[PDB]
Amino acid sequence: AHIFVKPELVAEIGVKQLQREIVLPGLVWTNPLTDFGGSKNDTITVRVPAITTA
Amino acid sequence: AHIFVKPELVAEIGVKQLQREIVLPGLVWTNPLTDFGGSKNDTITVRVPAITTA
Repeated sequence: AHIFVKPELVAEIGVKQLQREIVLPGLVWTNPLTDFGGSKNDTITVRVPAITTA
Repeated sequence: AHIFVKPELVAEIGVKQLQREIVLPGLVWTNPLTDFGGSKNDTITVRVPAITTA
């Protein structure tokens, strides 16, 4: 019988271990505050503007 | 009365911790001997010449 020496080939075709989709980071108000250095206790105060009545 | 939300502002004005002036290094015999590497025990011997009596 004919006998041949062949390379066991390996391919990546797009089969990935199943892990959940990432949605929440895009849906949440992300990084409106950045200058967290140069702020006491890593805390940035957020000011909520005043409301007046007529 | 009215109340406002303001930041604490940290400023540099030129107030410094007072330190003395360095004067001693320029007044002391510095480096008449240099090749401490290349001598046993990091030591260079200095030879003081002989004095004779009559």
